[PDB]
Amino acid sequence: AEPENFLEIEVHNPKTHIPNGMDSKGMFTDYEIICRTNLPSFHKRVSKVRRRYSDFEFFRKCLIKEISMLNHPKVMVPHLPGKILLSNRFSNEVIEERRQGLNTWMQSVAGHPLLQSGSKVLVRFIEAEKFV
Repeated sequence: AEPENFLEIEVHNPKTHIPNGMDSKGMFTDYEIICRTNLPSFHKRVSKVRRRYSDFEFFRKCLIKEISMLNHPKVMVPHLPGKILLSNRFSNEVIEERRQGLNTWMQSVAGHPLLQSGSKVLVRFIEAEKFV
């Protein structure tokens, strides 16, 4: 075991799911989050999950609420990038911009010492097959 705590995380592998049937789920895109860590708050070393941009939005709301409960009225969570949309949500432009933005955002959030030690939502967002 590594003597020091560590958390590696990346958001990549964006995928737009094309419907094949007239009754299949509506077209949508999600991103893969890959994380490796030895933090005591986590339950396994490697986690690989997929998340829609809306999952990140829900996560931010949940995280901000948990932080206030953890009594950290000064900790601030950055804006989620790529919220505004003036281009087709399924264009490579938008998806790549979201991928890059989400990657940077996730490393910033998951990299915060206080969230690493006391945030339960952070762990669930990274580990659960389905966030909800």
